Amino acid sequence: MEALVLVGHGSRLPYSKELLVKLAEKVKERNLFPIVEIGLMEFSEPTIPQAVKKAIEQGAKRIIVVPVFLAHGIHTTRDIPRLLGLIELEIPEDVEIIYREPIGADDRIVDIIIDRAFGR
Amino acid sequence: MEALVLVGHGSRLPYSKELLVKLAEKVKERNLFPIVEIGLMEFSEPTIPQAVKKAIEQGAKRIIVVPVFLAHGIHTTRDIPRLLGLILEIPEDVEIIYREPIGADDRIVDIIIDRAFGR
Ligand SMILES: O=C(O)CCC1=C(CC(=O)O)c2cc3[nH]c(cc4nc(cc5[nH]c(cc1n2)c(CC(=O)O)c5CCC(=O)O)C(CCC(=O)O)=C4CC(=O)O)c(CC(=O)O)c3CCC(=O)O
Repeated sequence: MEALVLVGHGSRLPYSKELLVKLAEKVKERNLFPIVEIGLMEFSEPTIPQAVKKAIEQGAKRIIVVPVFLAHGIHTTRDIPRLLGLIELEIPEDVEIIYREPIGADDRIVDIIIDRAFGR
Repeated sequence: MEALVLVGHGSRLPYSKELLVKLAEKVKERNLFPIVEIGLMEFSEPTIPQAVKKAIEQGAKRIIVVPVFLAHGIHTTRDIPRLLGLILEIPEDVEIIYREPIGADDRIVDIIIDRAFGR
């Protein structure tokens, strides 16, 4: 019905993908979405288009795309909107992509940062 | 005595710096650190060396450097350790403590779920 697609930067190193995979598995452990997939913008598979099509094939008509990025940048403003076809890959007409906001300066980020500062 | 240095990627766009600024401000509001400074790896000021030097001159000898990055990558494993002189910059008898990134923290899941629902 509805799918969650977590999208991340990707890296020539393996850590960025590992992060998205672990995040997806935890979201799945929460039992909130019928369909959960990940896509990596560059260097690594699944790519963002592959994640969106896999989601569509599993039966999703509304696709929630969450940019797992701390801040807006060209990737969240230009490259990814592009891949998703939101700026001038095929999305069927009965399907809508809903592109969400990045993490930003969430109070919980401050909490994490302070934990890290103390080595926890 | 001890300083907190928040380090971020930087971007040709202003949003990456704005993020670090807001985060530093919120940490400052918590009255946890005597010295709090931000530095940006590229494209923007303060640079990482400038943040560390500011901290040192304000009286810090222990500099907690926290990479405000989601995952390790070449920047957290190579570029930043080198700016910190961990592998332009000359420190002192002072210790830099280079901390860990955010990683797949449960609170990241919480934020992601909020974002999924437009919150
Ligand atoms: O670094 C490499 O050599 C390969 C991977 C890589 C490249 C590709 C390459 O350079 O060949 C890539 C490219 C860059 N990404 C760049 C920027 C961004 N990378 C960003 C992030 C990353 N670039 C990370 C990695 C990459 N960024 C990687 C992964 C890695 O370390 O390999 C990350 C993710 C870091 C994280 O998880 O926070 C971010 C931040 C996203 C956020 O705020 O969450 C930005 C900010 C923006 O989009 O303007 C930019 C800067 C720019 O032109 O604006 C560029 C060109 C300069 C650079 O290598 O740093």
